Amino acid sequence: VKASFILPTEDFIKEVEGERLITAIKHNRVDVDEKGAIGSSKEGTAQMLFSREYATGLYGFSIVLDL
RNA sequence: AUUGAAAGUUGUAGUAUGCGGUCCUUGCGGCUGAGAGCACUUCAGGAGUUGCCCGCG
Repeated sequence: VKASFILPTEDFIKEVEGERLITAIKHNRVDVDEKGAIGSSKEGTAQMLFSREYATGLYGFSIVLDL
């Protein structure tokens, strides 16, 4: 089984050319204290703030099966 | 079947929690659509005319 890379189609890129089409979003993992506190790490970060990037577009694929 | 062959950059994670666009406020006071004004002035229902005609309780 041969699998190629997943690339967005070239006409879509040519038409769009601009715009990031990549959105960076922040998620927080909550670790509260024993009774009700958010912990001694302060609320500058809730407990932690990590970041994730999400893409968007029309992609092309090609798969070969030599069964 | 190519220095290629086997291969997750993988798994778990809430920007969340409480926070009144709030309390007081006259569209308010005074103000003649009023005073003057002939549906008035001239005017015949008017001029002609046999209850008509015959009569033995």
